[PDB]
Amino acid sequence: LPTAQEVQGLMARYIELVDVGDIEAIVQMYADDATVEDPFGQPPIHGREQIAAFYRQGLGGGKVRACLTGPVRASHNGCGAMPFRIEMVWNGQPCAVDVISVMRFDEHGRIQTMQAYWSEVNLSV
Repeated sequence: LPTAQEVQGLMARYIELVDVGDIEAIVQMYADDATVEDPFGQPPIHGREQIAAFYRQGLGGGKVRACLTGPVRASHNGCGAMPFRIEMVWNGQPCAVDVISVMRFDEHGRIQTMQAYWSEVNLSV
């Protein structure tokens, strides 16, 4: 498993990749048995193609930005949690969403699960 420090590095890297819209690099961070729940509360999606499709739909326009808004919290069992903000578009207007992502990494350093906590209470203009 990634150490606590390695989890911090991986999760920060994920945000960097989201910020530049590197779909294949994001997908390559995930395990082949990975799931994504985003927003948490919705059914998980499964596997690399579904995850690729999800990021294409979210980031495809190219004008999404993302940045950490606090330190990555990391455990000793390959998990971590991070606060960040996504900047995007709502029908021609700049909007932002505050998110916390919780990730578990597997013994090969790939993301096994991602859960993104947010709802409309975290969306702003």
